[PDB]
Amino acid sequence: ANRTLIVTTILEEPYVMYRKSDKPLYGNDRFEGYCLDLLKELSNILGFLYDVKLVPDGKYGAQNDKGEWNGMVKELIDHRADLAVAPLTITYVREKVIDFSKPFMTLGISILYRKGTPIDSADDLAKQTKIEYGAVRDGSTMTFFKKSKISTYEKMWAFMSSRQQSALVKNSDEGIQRVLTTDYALLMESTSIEYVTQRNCNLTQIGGLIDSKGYGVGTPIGSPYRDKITIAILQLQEEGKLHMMKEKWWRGNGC
Amino acid sequence: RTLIVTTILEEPYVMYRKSDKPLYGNDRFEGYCLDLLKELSNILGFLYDVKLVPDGKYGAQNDKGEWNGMVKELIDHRADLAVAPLTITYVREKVIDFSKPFMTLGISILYRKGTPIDSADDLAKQTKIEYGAVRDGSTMTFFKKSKISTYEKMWAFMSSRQQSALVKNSDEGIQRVLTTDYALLMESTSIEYVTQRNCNLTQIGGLIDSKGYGVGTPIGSPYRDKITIAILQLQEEGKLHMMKEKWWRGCP
Ligand SMILES: CCC[C@@H]1CN[C@H](C(=O)O)[C@H]1c1cccc(C(=O)O)c1
Ligand SMILES: CCC[C@@H]1CN[C@H](C(=O)O)[C@H]1c1cccc(C(=O)O)c1
Ligand SMILES: [Cl-]
Ligand SMILES: [Cl-]
Ligand SMILES: [Cl-]
Ligand SMILES: [Cl-]
Repeated sequence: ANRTLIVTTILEEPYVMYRKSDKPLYGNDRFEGYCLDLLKELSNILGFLYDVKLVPDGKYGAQNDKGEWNGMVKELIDHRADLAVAPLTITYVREKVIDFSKPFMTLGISILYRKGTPIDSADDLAKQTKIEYGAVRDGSTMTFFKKSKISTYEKMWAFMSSRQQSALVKNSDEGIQRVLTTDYALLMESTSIEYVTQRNCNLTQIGGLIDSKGYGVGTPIGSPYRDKITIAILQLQEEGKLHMMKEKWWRGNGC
Repeated sequence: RTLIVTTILEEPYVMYRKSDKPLYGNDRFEGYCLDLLKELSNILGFLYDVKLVPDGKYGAQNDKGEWNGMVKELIDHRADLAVAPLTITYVREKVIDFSKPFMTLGISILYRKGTPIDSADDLAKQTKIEYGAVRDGSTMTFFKKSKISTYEKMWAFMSSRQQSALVKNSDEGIQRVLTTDYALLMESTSIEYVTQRNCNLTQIGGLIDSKGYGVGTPIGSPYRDKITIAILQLQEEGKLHMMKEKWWRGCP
């Protein structure tokens, strides 16, 4: 009797969302989105049953000063989940404590800002002070700036952290609202930017990607599923299914 | 002990260093992958001996299912590591353990500048301009199996007339582009390398799929995860990007 895998995930549009329904929904049927479609495709290739559970603390995964982890990462470390199927960024510190699959998405930091401005790059942002710019506090983008030894990015981190980190935002949602309302440019993961620009015709991605990273399925260290999940991901990649899935959930109504 | 690294001669990843005197050992070679190997060695603290794969192949299966190239060196435990632009594919990942990718890339089009061709679709709608790919390589496999209508049509063209539109390898493909009316579909890293050095040529459109290059290790290697963690370190330090710019920089 094959065991049902527990899948930890997080509410995050368009990866995982409650489905709209005129009757109560139960189990996996409660949810829809990119990561649900991904799960269905993985399950079809590998032949496993699964149980989607929202991570209780609603976090991706970071460690405090005591080395203790939270979020989906912690669920995996503690073996309360078999897989984390979510847009979990593959980072050095996370890869040390869990086994990531190969990336099902590749992306990077870029800029979300208004159209029709003199800004065309990170360097354009860096050499001025009138247009405020920043990032989500304590996220992947912030870490990149905090740790970069590139002159242009060091100067941007200095600006970002000045005035008691006023230029930083709490999370991606508040950042996007800030762009929409005030004169503010948001540095963030490009996936998030694409989703927004598809839906907000007055905003745009500026410059290219300034680094590179992927999203991977998380599994516990020593997981017997990680290598199989990787091979399934590569199969979906080569057959063009990941690309199709991304387009399905990202594409807006046109601008 | 010293790790044996299998690799392959391929510009600008691995090249014989130019010298007025004989060179020996690792000092014989230079390129992006040697720079990568240096950085990995610095982080993980291993010594290494670089050895060109005898058959000068990346890794594919013959009709009897036998593997060749760097992949085979790994399967047979004749090398600890493959540090080369080894494309992470479904069939290869089944028989060796790949690191996370140190480069991400995709299929694109190499062609002459200034033409009305702007996408694969523009090629597929016509037959005057020949187009194809390297026979039996990664690009071909994508077309061979795609169920996108436009790519299905292109594969039928490529495979027609005794595969006249296919080429033996990337180098001959590139020559075919420079001398005749021919568009080559291939890995974008190769296209970027060429177009930095030949202002006659350009990339058409964007990437029509996605894939990475990974360090290869034999299945079960304890180095795979350590190498992956080192790659993520270099990625986050911005070092991989730096190394790419160094070796690719050379047109309007
Ligand atoms: C909307 C997608 C959330 C993304 C999905 N991947 C990131 C993660 O795995 O932690 C989330 C994250 C958290 C906080 C800040 C950023 C950022 O872009 O600078 C990203
Ligand atoms: C110049 C670098 C050779 C690349 C490096 N990565 C590929 C590999 O690992 O097999 C090589 C390869 C072999 C045959 C055809 C193609 C293609 O682009 O369609 C690529
Ligand atoms: Cl739940
Ligand atoms: Cl991996
Ligand atoms: Cl040699
Ligand atoms: Cl091959």
